Amino acid sequence: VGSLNCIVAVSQNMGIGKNGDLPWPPLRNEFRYFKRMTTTSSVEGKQNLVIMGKKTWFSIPEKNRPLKGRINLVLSRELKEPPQGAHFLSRSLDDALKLTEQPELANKVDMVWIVGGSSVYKEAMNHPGHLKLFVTRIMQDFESDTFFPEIDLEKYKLLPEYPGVLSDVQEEKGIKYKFEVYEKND
Ligand SMILES: NC(=O)C1=CN([C@@H]2O[C@H](COP(=O)(O)OP(=O)(O)OC[C@H]3O[C@@H](n4cnc5c(N)ncnc54)[C@@H](OP(=O)(O)O)[C@@H]3O)[C@@H](O)[C@H]2O)C=CC1
Ligand SMILES: Nc1nc(N)c2cc(CNc3cc(Cl)ccc3Cl)cnc2n1
Repeated sequence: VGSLNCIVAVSQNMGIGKNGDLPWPPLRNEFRYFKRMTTTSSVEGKQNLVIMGKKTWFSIPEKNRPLKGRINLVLSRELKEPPQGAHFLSRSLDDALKLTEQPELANKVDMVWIVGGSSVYKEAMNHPGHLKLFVTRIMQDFESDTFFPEIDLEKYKLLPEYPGVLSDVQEEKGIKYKFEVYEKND
């Protein structure tokens, strides 16, 4: 199995969600970036795995579910089987990560992408090990009810460049944003 990664878009006030929707209006090229990054597998004959909480799964329009080209795993201790259209269900992140080492998945998964929400990010980010954060910085405040956890810059280094990631300021719908990559290894 390849790298472990979080990817998020987050406003200045650390906001990632409001009422099961994004706090800002649709940013089309930001969506394209999310798709490109989670879908592109560096290893032939493999797909990337996406891991997400139950509320993140249901936040995705039904037509966009499952995230296509990727293996879709949902985290839930209430659900007794994967949601309609999902591929796998786990009861914890450790369980999810453990499953990728099983007969069924060992050979099939390239990179793993944690794509939400708050508590799954939090746990991933404070788990020892080699981890990257792909963070799109939406450079305005937006009313939110769900937030990205604190990024501890003593551990997470902001990378000065990354292949495939634009370094300059982007702008869609009057909303400025920029792509960042962080890395820890501990
Ligand atoms: N801006 C961005 O990049 C992103 C924004 N979002 C947004 O955030 C919101 C959804 O996020 P959030 O509310 O944080 O919810 P989550 O997607 O994390 O879902 C939380 C639920 O998933 C289960 N769960 C979460 N973590 C675990 C775990 N470790 N083990 C087992 N089950 C777990 C739940 O189910 P149960 O009660 O069934 O056990 C728990 O109640 C929406 O607004 C969405 O639009 C989401 C991703 C990215
Ligand atoms: N950078 C970044 N990181 C994430 N985790 C994101 C996650 C989402 C999830 N939402 C969503 C997904 C699909 Cl495919 C279609 C419609 C919606 Cl609303 C949206 N944008 C994201 N951007």
